[PDB]
Amino acid sequence: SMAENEIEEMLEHLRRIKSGGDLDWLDILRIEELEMVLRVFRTFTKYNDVLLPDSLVELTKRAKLIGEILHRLFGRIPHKCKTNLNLERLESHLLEFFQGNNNFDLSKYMDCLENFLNDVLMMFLQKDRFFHSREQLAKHRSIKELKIVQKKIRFLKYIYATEINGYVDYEKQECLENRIQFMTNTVGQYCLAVLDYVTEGKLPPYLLSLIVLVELEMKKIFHGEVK
Repeated sequence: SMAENEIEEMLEHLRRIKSGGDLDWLDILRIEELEMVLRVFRTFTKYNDVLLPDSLVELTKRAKLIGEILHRLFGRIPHKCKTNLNLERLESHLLEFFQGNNNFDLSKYMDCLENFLNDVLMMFLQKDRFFHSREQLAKHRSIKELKIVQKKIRFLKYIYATEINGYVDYEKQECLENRIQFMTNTVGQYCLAVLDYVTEGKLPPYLLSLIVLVELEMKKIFHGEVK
């Protein structure tokens, strides 16, 4: 819960800087982009304990990615206020946090999926001021799929609510847990790619298939009751 404190206090500082003080519209637009970045990374730090890759050599390049992202991001803040704020301290804290690596918290995984879908949607439906060739409807198919995936997650969180909250009474369903963990990791790296993309990224996910497979496994395992 360390990086969450620093993120929330940087958000409060940015709120104070916005609430009162002469700053050009453009400067507070950069500030808004920065606090969006910070909310994304806040979700990441909140649910990083469940983002478990299999080979930490993948963690090597994930840390590389997060590092160069965080460094490219701390570039367009006004030199006016970037001196006044401890951004480099926050960056160091976050880099240190993101190299930290039989009960399954299946409420945390659904919450991570919900939060990450909300974040990907929020970052998509922000930047589409930068409009491009009218084949951009591809994006709108993507959005559509996401809006279904998102909704489907809510569906899965309603029907199996008592089974989710209280999954510790049930035993290991390696199929279900492996599918959920794979989708969680996929959504994490997807949110990271979207954050890089919406922010002049140096460098398709097939999430509906995964959420459908999770839904079917859940129906199989949770409707095999006496109810």
